Amino acid sequence: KRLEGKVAIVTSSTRGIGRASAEALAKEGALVYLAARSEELANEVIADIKKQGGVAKFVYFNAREEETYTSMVEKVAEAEGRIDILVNNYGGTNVNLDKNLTAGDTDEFFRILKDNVQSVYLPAKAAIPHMEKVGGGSIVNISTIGSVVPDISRIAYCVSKSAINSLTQNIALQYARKNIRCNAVLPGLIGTRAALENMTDEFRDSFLGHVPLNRVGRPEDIANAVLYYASDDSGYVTGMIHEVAGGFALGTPQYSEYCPR
Amino acid sequence: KRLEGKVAIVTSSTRGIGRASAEALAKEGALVYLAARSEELANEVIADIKKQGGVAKFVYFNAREEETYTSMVEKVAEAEGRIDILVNNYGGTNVNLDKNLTAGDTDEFFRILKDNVQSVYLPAKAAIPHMEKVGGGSIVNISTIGSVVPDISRIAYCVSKSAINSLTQNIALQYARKNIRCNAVLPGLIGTRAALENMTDEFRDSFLGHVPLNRVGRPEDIANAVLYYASDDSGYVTGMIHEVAGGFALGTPQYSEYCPR
Amino acid sequence: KRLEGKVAIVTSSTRGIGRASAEALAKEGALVYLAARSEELANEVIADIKKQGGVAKFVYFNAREEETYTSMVEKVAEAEGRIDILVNNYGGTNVNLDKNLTAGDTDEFFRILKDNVQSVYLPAKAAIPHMEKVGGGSIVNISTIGSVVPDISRIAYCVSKSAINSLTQNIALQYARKNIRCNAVLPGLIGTRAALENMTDEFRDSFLGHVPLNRVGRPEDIANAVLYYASDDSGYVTGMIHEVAGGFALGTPQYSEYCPR
Amino acid sequence: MKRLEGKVAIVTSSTRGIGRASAEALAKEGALVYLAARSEELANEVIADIKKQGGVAKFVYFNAREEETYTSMVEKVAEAEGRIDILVNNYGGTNVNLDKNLTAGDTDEFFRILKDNVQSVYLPAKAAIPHMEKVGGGSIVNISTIGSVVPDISRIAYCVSKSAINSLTQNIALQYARKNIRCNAVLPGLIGTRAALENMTDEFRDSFLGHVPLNRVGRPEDIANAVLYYASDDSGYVTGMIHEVAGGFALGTPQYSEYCP
Ligand SMILES: NC(=O)c1ccc[n+]([C@@H]2O[C@H](COP(=O)([O-])OP(=O)(O)OC[C@H]3O[C@@H](n4cnc5c(N)ncnc54)[C@H](OP(=O)(O)O)[C@@H]3O)[C@@H](O)[C@H]2O)c1
Ligand SMILES: NC(=O)c1ccc[n+]([C@@H]2O[C@H](COP(=O)([O-])OP(=O)(O)OC[C@H]3O[C@@H](n4cnc5c(N)ncnc54)[C@H](OP(=O)(O)O)[C@@H]3O)[C@@H](O)[C@H]2O)c1
Ligand SMILES: NC(=O)c1ccc[n+]([C@@H]2O[C@H](COP(=O)([O-])OP(=O)(O)OC[C@H]3O[C@@H](n4cnc5c(N)ncnc54)[C@H](OP(=O)(O)O)[C@@H]3O)[C@@H](O)[C@H]2O)c1
Ligand SMILES: NC(=O)c1ccc[n+]([C@@H]2O[C@H](COP(=O)([O-])OP(=O)(O)OC[C@H]3O[C@@H](n4cnc5c(N)ncnc54)[C@H](OP(=O)(O)O)[C@@H]3O)[C@@H](O)[C@H]2O)c1
Ligand SMILES: C[C@H](CCC(=O)NCCS(=O)(=O)O)[C@H]1CC[C@H]2[C@@H]3[C@H](O)C[C@@H]4C[C@H](O)CC[C@]4(C)[C@H]3CC[C@]12C
Ligand SMILES: C[C@H](CCC(=O)NCCS(=O)(=O)O)[C@H]1CC[C@H]2[C@@H]3[C@H](O)C[C@@H]4C[C@H](O)CC[C@]4(C)[C@H]3CC[C@]12C
Ligand SMILES: C[C@H](CCC(=O)NCCS(=O)(=O)O)[C@H]1CC[C@H]2[C@@H]3[C@H](O)C[C@@H]4C[C@H](O)CC[C@]4(C)[C@H]3CC[C@]12C
Ligand SMILES: C[C@H](CCC(=O)NCCS(=O)(=O)O)[C@H]1CC[C@H]2[C@@H]3[C@H](O)C[C@@H]4C[C@H](O)CC[C@]4(C)[C@H]3CC[C@]12C
Repeated sequence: KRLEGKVAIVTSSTRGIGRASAEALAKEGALVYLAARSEELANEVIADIKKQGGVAKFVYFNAREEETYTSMVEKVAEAEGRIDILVNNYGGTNVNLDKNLTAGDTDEFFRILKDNVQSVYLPAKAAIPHMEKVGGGSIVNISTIGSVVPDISRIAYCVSKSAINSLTQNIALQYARKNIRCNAVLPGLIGTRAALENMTDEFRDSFLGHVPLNRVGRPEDIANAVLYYASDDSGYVTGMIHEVAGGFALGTPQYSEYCPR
Repeated sequence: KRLEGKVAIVTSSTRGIGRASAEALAKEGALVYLAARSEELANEVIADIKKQGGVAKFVYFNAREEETYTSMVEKVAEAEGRIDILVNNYGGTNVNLDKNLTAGDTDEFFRILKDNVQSVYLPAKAAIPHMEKVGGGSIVNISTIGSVVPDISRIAYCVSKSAINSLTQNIALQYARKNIRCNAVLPGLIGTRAALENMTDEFRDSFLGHVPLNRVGRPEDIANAVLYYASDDSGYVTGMIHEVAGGFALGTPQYSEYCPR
Repeated sequence: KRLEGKVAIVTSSTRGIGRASAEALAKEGALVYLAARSEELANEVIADIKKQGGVAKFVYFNAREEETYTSMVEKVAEAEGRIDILVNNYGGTNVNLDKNLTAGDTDEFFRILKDNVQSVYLPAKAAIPHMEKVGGGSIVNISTIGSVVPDISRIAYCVSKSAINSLTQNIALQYARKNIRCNAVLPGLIGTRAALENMTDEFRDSFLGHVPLNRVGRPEDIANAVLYYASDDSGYVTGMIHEVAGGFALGTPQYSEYCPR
Repeated sequence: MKRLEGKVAIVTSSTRGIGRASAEALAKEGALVYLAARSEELANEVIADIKKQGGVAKFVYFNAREEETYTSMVEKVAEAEGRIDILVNNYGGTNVNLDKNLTAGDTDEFFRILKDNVQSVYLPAKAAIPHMEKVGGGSIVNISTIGSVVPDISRIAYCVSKSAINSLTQNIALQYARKNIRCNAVLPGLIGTRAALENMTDEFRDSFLGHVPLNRVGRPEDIANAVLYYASDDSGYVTGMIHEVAGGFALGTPQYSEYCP
C-alpha cells in the first residue's frame, strides 16, 4: 500500500472533508493523526478507521488556541519519530459578518485573514524540520474554489484563501530541495454540515445550477485529491492549484442558460 | 480495480509516456487499446501487460494518416461496444525547423500547429458519442509544461500545446452535462527517448538546474496523473491544467542561482 | 504628440476596432497605414483622419490572400524606411460552422485556426526586422475575452485566439532584447457590425447581463488600450494579456442572478 | 482640455518614488492631486514642483502606523473638495531583516506585514467608495508587486500579502462595478527607487536585472504611466486587471538569461 509506514496529520478531521481525507490516507496504510478539538468524537472516527483495517490516533488541536498548531506537530513527531504528511483542512468564515468590502466588518475581516492563513503557516512551519529529517514530505492545503473566483460576499474568506494559495506556492518553491512538496486543493460546493448549515437552500440551488458536472460534491472527492498529493504518485508535482468543484467557474457565465440542468 | 470493466484508448503507446500510461490503466483493470503505428511493437507491450495480469489490444493509428484518429475510435467502439477513456498522448515537433518566430519555418509552424491540435480534436470528437452512450467518460490530453512557459525556441510546440490546453477546457465545459471530463497533464523533462535523443546533454543539464525537486521525471510520474484523471477518483474534476514538471518555472528565475543543485 | 515620426500598421481598419485604433494612433502623430481589402473605404477613413489633422495611408491587405500579410509589411517599410507599430486586428470565425466540438465543422475548425493564428504570425514575422533596425517597436494583437473564457460554442474562435495569446507571449520573450514588445488586448462585446450582425439580440442581451460595468463596449475602449501598448507609456510592459470586457467573467457566475440589471 | 480636468485624486506615500511619479502624472493631466503623506514638509516641496510643472497638488496627513489616518485622510479630502474620483494605494513594504522564507522568517512579523499591507488597500478603499458612488464612479489603483505572481525563496510575507492585495482588488472590482467603481492592480518589477537601492544589495539587483528581458531597470514613470491609464476614462471598460510592469520578468523560461545574455 501506497503510504505504508508513513505518518500523517489531518486538522479538523472529525467530520466532512477532514474525516474523509483521514480515512483515505489510512486505507492506504498511513498512521493518521486526527488533529481535532474533540477527543470523544475523534475516538469514534478512530474506531471506524480500525474497523476498515487502518490505524489512526488523536492529537489535540483547537484553532482558538494557536499554540496547538505547533504542539500538535511536536507531539506527533515525539510519539512516532517522524512526520511525512500534513493536511491543513481547518478554515472558515463568519457568514454574518463576512460580506462585501463596505458592509463587512472591518475587524472581523482581519481576524478571518489571520485565522485562515495561520492555519497553514504555523503547522507547516513546525512540520518542515521533521519532514526534512526523513528525506521529504507532502503538505496539502485545503483552500476553496472562491480563492480563484472573486465573489460579491465573503470577501475575507475569498482573500484569505487566495493568500493560502500564494503561501502554498512559496512554500513549495522554498522546500523543494528538501523533497518537501506543497499543493493546494480547492473544493467547490460539497455536501457537508458546513455548507448545509451556513448556506441557505436557495443559495446552494443557485450555485448547483452553475456546476457543469451537475451535482453537489462529496467529501470523498476532496479526499481522493488529497491522497494523490499526499502520496508519491504525485512525487514530481508541487505548487499545484487543484480545482475540485465540478467545473464551477471554468467558463462562460452564460453556461447555465444555454446548458440548463 | 478502479477501472474494472472500462475500455481505454492510449495513442502513441508503444514506449515512454504512452506506454507507462497504458500500463498504469491496465494494472487498474481497464481493457487498454494501444493505438499505435507498429503492430509488432504493440504486440510486445501487450504480451508484457498480459504477464502482469492485464488485458491490452492493438488498433492501428498513425498521425500521418489523419483518418486513423477516427477509424481507430470506431474500431474500438465496434469491438468492445463502449469507450470510457481516451488518453491523447501523440505530440511533438521538428527541432530542425521549429525555432523562434523569425528563424523557424513558416509552413512547418502551421503543420505542427494542425498536427498537434488535431491529435486531440479528431479522436475526442469521435469518442464523445460512445462515451455519452455509457453515461460518461474521461479524456486526458498530454500537453507539456512549455504550454504555460513561453520559450526562446520551439515556438510551434509551445503555441500548439497551449492551443491544446484551451481545447481541453472548451471540451470540458461542452460535455460536462454528459459526464464527460477533459483534463490536461503537462510533463516537464521526462527521461524518455524523445527528450534524451532530441535534446543535448547540456540543454537537459541546464534545464534540470531549474527544476526545484531536483531530478528528471519518469514516464510513471505522468502515467500516475493520467490514472487519477481517468478514474472516478477525479469524478468532480474537469478542465484542469495539471503540471508534472518538478516545479519547473513555478517561481523566480533567480531560483537556480540561490538554490544551487 | 507621443507618436510623432512613428510608422504604424493596423490590419482590417476600415471600421470598428481597427478604424478606432488607426484614428487614435494618427491623432498622436503616427503615420498610420490602413492595411485593408477595400481601397475605396480606406480612402474615406484616410480623408476623415486627414480632416482631424493626422496622416494615414492605404496598403492592400486581404486575409484570404495570405501573401499580402508579408507584401503589405514590405511595401510599408520600403515607402517609409521604417516600421514602429503593428496592430494585428484581423480575426473572426464562421458562426454557422463554428459550434462545439461535435456539431462544429471539422475542416472549418482548422481553417479558422490557421486563418487567425497566421494573421499574427506572418505580419509580425515580417515586421520584426524593420523594428529591430530602428531600435525597437510594439506589436499589439487583438484577441478576445473568449481566449481566456471557455465557451459552449465558437470553439475554433476560442482556441485559435488562445493560441494567439501564447504566440504573443512567446514573441514578447523572443524579441525583448531588441526592444520589440508584444502584448494582447482582449475585447468583450463591442458594439460593432461583427457583433450586431452575427449575434442575435437575445445573445447580446444575455451577454450584457453578465458584464459588471453594465454597458456594451466601444471601439474606442479597445483603441485606448492599443494606444497605451503602442507607445513608450508602456515601454516596460511586454507579454501582457489585457482584458477590456467590462469585467465579464472576472468572478462568480452567480453575479447576474444577485446583481441583475 | 486635459484628461483629468476637474477630477480629484489621492495618492498615498507620494513624497518620493512611484507615489510621487504617479502624483506628478495625474496632476500633469489636470487632476487635483492630494499627497497623502506622513511629512508635510516634504509634501510641500513636491507641491511646489508640481506647481512649476503647471499642476495642482495638496497635502493630507497619512501615516501607515496610525491606521485611523487611512480613513481620516479620505474624509478630509472629501470635505475639502466635495468629491473623490481616484485613489492610488501605493504604500507597501516589508522588513528585509525578518521577512525570509517560511522557517527562517519571523512568525509575528509575517502577520504584522500581512495586515499592514492588506489594510493599506482595504481601509482607504472602504472609506473612499461611498464618495466615489456619489459622483457616479471612480477608479482605485492598487500598487502591488511582480512578486505577487512570482513565488520566491525569501520575503514570503511580502509575496503572500501582495498576492492577497491582487485578490482583494478583484473582489472590490466585482463588488462595485455596478456603481461604476473600477479596481485594478499595477505590479512593479525592479524600479530604480530608494527602497530597492537601499534594501537590496548590488549583487541581488544585478542578478535580477539579468532576468529582465527588456534589459533595464524600471523607472517610477513606467509605473505612473500605467496608473494614469487605469485612473482615467481611457480604461473605462477595464476592471479587475493584474497589470505587470516588470520588463518581462518571469514571463517565460528560467533558461532565458542563459541563452539571451
Ligand atoms: N461544506 C463545504 O462546501 C466545504 C467544501 C469544501 C471545503 N470546505 C473547507 O474545507 C474545510 C472543511 O470544512 P467542512 O466542509 O468539511 O465542514 P464540516 O463537515 O462541518 O467539518 C468541520 C471540521 O472542522 C472542525 N473544527 C471547527 N472548528 C474548529 C476549531 N476551533 N478547532 C479545531 N477544529 C475545528 C470541526 O471539529 P468538530 O467536529 O469538533 O466540530 C470539524 O471536524 C474548511 O476549511 C472549509 O473552508 C468546505
Ligand atoms: N519526454 C518529455 O520530456 C516530454 C515532456 C512533455 C511532454 N511530452 C509529450 O509526451 C508525448 C510522448 O513523448 P515521449 O517522451 O514518451 O516519447 P517516446 O518515448 O519517444 O515515445 C514516442 C511515441 O510516440 C509514437 N509516435 C511517433 N510518431 C508517431 C506517429 N506518426 N504515429 C503514431 N505514433 C507515433 C511513437 O511510436 P513508435 O514506438 O513506433 O516510435 C512512440 O510510441 C508527446 O506528446 C510529448 O510532446 C514529452
Ligand atoms: N464585434 C466584437 O464584439 C469584437 C470586439 C472586439 C474584438 N473583436 C475582434 O477584433 C477584431 C475586429 O472586429 P470588429 O468588431 O471591429 O469588426 P468590424 O467592425 O465588423 O470590422 C471588421 C474588419 O475586418 C475587415 N475584414 C473582414 N474580412 C477581411 C478580409 N478577408 N481581409 C481583410 N480585412 C477583412 C473588414 O473589412 P471591410 O470594411 O472591407 O468589410 C473590417 O474592416 C477581430 O479580430 C475580432 O475577433 C470583435
Ligand atoms: N522595486 C522598487 O523600486 C520598489 C521599491 C519599493 C517599493 N516598491 C513597491 O511600490 C510602492 C512604493 O515604493 P517606492 O519604490 O516608491 O519606494 P520609496 O521611493 O522609498 O518611497 C516609499 C514611500 O513610502 C512612504 N512611507 C514609508 N513609510 C510610510 C508610513 N508609515 N506612512 C506614510 N508613508 C510612508 C515614504 O514617505 P517618506 O518620503 O516620508 O519617507 C515614501 O514616500 C510600494 O507599495 C512597494 O510595494 C517598489
Ligand atoms: C461558511 C462555511 C465555513 C463555516 C465556518 O467557518 N465554520 C464555523 C466556524 S465559526 O462558528 O464561524 O466560528 C464555508 C466553508 C466552505 C464554504 C463554501 C466552499 O468554499 C465552496 C463555495 C465557494 C464559493 O466561493 C462560495 C460558496 C461556497 C459554497 C462556500 C460557502 C461558505 C462555506 C460553506
Ligand atoms: C523534441 C521532442 C519531440 C520529438 C519528436 O517530435 N520527434 C519526431 C519528430 S522528427 O522525427 O524530428 O520529425 C520533444 C518531446 C517533449 C519535449 C520536451 C517536453 O515537452 C518538456 C520540456 C518543455 C519545454 O518547454 C522545452 C524543453 C522540454 C524538455 C521539451 C523539449 C522537446 C521535447 C523533448
Ligand atoms: C462573429 C464575429 C466574427 C464575424 C466574422 O468573422 N465575420 C466574417 C466571417 S464570415 O463571413 O462569417 O465567414 C465575432 C468577432 C468578435 C466576436 C465576439 C467577441 O470576441 C467578444 C465575445 C467573445 C466570447 O467568447 C463570445 C461572444 C463574443 C461577443 C464574440 C461573438 C462573436 C464575435 C462578434
Ligand atoms: C524591501 C522593499 C520595501 C522596504 C520597506 O518596506 N521599508 C520599510 C520597512 S523596514 O524599516 O525595513 O521594516 C521592497 C519594495 C519593493 C520591493 C521589490 C519590488 O517589489 C520588485 C521585486 C519583487 C520581487 O519579488 C523581489 C525583488 C523586488 C526587487 C523587490 C525587493 C524588495 C522591495 C525593494
